[PDB]
Amino acid sequence: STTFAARLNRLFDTVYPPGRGPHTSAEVIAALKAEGITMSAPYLSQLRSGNRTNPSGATMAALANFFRIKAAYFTDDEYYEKLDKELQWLCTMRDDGVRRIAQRAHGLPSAAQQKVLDRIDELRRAEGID
Amino acid sequence: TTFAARLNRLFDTVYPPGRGPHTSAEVIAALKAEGITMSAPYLSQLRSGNRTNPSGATMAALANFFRIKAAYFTDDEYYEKLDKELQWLCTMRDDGVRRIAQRAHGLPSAAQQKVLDRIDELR
Repeated sequence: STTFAARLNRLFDTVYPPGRGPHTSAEVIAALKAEGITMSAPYLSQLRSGNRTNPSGATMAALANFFRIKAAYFTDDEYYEKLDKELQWLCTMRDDGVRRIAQRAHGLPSAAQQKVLDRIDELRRAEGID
Repeated sequence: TTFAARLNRLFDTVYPPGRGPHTSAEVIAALKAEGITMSAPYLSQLRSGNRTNPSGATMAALANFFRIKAAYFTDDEYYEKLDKELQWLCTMRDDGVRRIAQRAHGLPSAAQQKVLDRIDELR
């Protein structure tokens, strides 16, 4: 469904360590280099801009590997789908508002926390999200 | 407040999505692949408190696998700085935290305020 630049850009935008920001296409190049694999900055770019589509299975393994995710992220929608929800998960942890909310709501009973959820939903109706 | 405790914290807290904590064999293989060589027996002692006081060269190898700074094992401030980050990842497996969290996500800040406002209401 989604393009290969889409899936790749989703990993750059989403997977990266704590206490820091998104990896740069060049820690990548360097990270491959430190394991023999030789990949060109200009190539990695055209890949991520959608000018270079249809890479070989080896290049896709290579990147899927820097990110530590199965290459089947790139070729089966089904697992592209299983993983993307988890991907999406990442972004929400590490979102301030969210951290504050679950912070302040932990230690509320099950009735008053559910009551908290009924209110988020109110607010998602109010803003046109739902 | 040990290198064992701090190393294991990482294993437990820092792993890829839709997956589990890494395994010593992994980190091993992952070092190999970069032309770095470290003994598995060694690594295992290092998590068990059979050896302390690992060489920088080694706190290098590990901190460059976890993709964090080798300052983690050394500086008590960047430790607490960085450790706050892991404990978020934690608090966020906390069940029923995920149910709330994954919704509050789309909401504008003025809207997320209207929530924090309601949680205080519940207290």
